[PDB]
Amino acid sequence: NGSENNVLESQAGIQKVKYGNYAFVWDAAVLEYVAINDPDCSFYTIGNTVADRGYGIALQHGSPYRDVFSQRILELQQNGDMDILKHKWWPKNGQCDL
Amino acid sequence: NGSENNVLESQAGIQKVKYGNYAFVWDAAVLEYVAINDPDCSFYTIGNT
Repeated sequence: NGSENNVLESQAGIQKVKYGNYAFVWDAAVLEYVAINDPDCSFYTIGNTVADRGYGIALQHGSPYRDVFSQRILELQQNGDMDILKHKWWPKNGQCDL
Repeated sequence: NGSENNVLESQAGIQKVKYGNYAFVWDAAVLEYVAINDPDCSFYTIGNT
């Protein structure tokens, strides 16, 4: 019934993988936030072309400002400004080949 | 069903080639202009006749 192999926390997966014979399935952005910072460079990761989903801001149901933030987000992404702010936390000039 | 390798944008493809472990298939004249103009010139290219 799902109780056999699963875990309740990110640490319970990550450290069980680091110290046990296990693999943990999770959000790739989080796994890369682990793997870039891990001092051993011990982790590597594998993935698939996920589509049609993303992280987004939410507003009150029917809020009139819903378009303004969406437009500014589109501007920031299209300019690469959003990707420059992303590089603050997920740099591509990494030290470990993940 | 093509989900395991492909990408949605050529810019993501080219950067995945630069920093990842991948080979990107595209118009040879464009990839040659990139391979000339990359500031590190880290790329090389091949193509069919």
